[PDB]
Amino acid sequence: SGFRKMAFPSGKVEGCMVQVTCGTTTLNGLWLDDVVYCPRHVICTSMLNPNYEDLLIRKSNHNFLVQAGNVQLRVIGHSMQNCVLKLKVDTANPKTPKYKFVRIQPGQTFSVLACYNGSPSGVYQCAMRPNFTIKGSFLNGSCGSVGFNIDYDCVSFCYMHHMELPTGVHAGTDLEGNFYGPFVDRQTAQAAGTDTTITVNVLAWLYAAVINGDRWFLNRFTTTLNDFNLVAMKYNYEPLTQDHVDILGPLSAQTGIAVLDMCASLKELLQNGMNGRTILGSALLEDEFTPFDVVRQCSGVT
Amino acid sequence: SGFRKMAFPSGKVEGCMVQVTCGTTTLNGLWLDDVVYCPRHVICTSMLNPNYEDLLIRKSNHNFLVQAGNVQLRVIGHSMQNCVLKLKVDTANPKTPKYKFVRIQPGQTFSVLACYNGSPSGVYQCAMRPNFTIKGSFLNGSCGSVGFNIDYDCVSFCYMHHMELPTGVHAGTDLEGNFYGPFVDRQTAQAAGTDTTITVNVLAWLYAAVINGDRWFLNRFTTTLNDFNLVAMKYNYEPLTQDHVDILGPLSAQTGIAVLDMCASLKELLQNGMNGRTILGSALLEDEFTPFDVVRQCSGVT
Ligand SMILES: *C(=O)c1ccc2[nH]ccc2c1
Ligand SMILES: *C(=O)c1ccc2[nH]ccc2c1
Repeated sequence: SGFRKMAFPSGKVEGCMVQVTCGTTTLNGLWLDDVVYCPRHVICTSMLNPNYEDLLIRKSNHNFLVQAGNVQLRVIGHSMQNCVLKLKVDTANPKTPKYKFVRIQPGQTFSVLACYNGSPSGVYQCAMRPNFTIKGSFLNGSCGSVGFNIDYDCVSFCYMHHMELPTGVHAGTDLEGNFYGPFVDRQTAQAAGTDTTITVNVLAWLYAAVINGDRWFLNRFTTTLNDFNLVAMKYNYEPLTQDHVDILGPLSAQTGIAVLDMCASLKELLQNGMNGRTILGSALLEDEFTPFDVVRQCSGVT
Repeated sequence: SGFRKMAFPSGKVEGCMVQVTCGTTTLNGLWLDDVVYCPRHVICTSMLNPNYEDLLIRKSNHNFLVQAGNVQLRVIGHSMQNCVLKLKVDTANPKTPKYKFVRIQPGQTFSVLACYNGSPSGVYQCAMRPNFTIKGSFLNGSCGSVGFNIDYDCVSFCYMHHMELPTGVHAGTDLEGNFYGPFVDRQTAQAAGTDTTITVNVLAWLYAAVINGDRWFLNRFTTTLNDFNLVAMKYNYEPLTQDHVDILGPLSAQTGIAVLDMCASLKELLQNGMNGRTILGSALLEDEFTPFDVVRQCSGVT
């Protein structure tokens, strides 16, 4: 029993975190096999409209100081891939896990290993919001921290941290260096666009709550998908699709509550609020747990 | 910016997790140097009033199967220490970190590495509640999962998981095998006692919110410690002491808001509610972040 924001164990990623320094800029890099990946912003200096192709042509291998704990790694090649740099080093990381570089969808979750000066500091769960930002926790020095999921000892890296936007939310790239969302690694007035609530995730979390014994929000009503989606639009929730209904199939069967029956509960919660009650220790409707997250953590017993 | 429930990186603990099997019971153990620590419940069978001294006298070393990944560890000694067992093995764990066994106080937080069959599954933050339970997330097979904090590469182990109580909350021991709270490792009608809210933690989290730009709950008023404590009693909050005020000193100085000024905000929130607003993404007053947790995660800039 219980339900927590639960990250994947971070050990496989900790053994890949290094420090990259170019001039007076220090940030984090990811060392896999004989390559270190880091944000190309490490080659910036005193910001408005940098030409990174020029900045990189002017660098030499010896300009990049890479430190893995107390060992310096000799850089033997450098190249740019979109908004990341690839620093080839003379030593393969003996701790490299099985890994993949995946790009995630908005509404999916991942674990973040926040690092500073190449040293891991903390681990937490994040979701990619519909507007392609993440609500992270990052301070100065966090550039190059990574996001990931783990499946049967394979690490799927999905996020490298770059910047903080004016509202305090965060933006970054996949490990191919392509930004999530309409953001750029330079100084502009860019801001997060309007966001929405991830409906399928809210429904998954109501299922988690039922599995854990919170039932007060259930009711005898069932709604249609079309009628529910009319309510979702009013409250800035994303539309629910039949694929979403299908994905919720296992949790629906385990609790015996049809997906469209739970939707009638969600409509009532949106229209009435909670009237002073809580669900899984929260007084708001939580949207940062996917159906997979609920299945991973919650009992399987039907 | 940002504020998340952030665990310590779990790698140093993952390398210590093993599987202990005695008969048809399997659970987790912690392998440090040449000793494996696990709940003594592993020697139970088909529960009401076990005499563990008798159960252990009837065991031999060969009855305990210890597996570290795909390597079996040969047990060469066994002994009981309160509610844990100490299984001496013929091999020191080459991955043992610097460590200490500490016992924590109610109101303090730690990270939990949830494990199953000796394999780590997830990591999350927990607080020891005033009634000595934890609100964890654990399924069958989780016995022997551990709680810990990390400080300059030293792991302070503070919790080993034993059981789930009827309300779904959890109880366990320190690594000396002494239970937190009035609980026992046998079948009884034991239940969690009445709980309270951890006032100093709520104040720390309001400071986190100020540091992160949420200011709507601030006001021009200051209260006395005695008058605040009258309000705390009414709302089932713990009393605030001068030591608590002192501990909040650094956060008070960083934000420029005196502790007793913030207390006037907390009184108003308790008496009026939030009127539809949120603080750090929550619609309730959060009490599972200590002042140390806030300092660890939040900007230091005054
Ligand atoms: C770190 O990767 C970083 C710092 C500041 C920035 N501004 C635009 C992109 C970045 C990246
Ligand atoms: C596991 O350590 C465990 C399972 C069930 C129990 N009942 C009382 C104590 C325990 C411990």
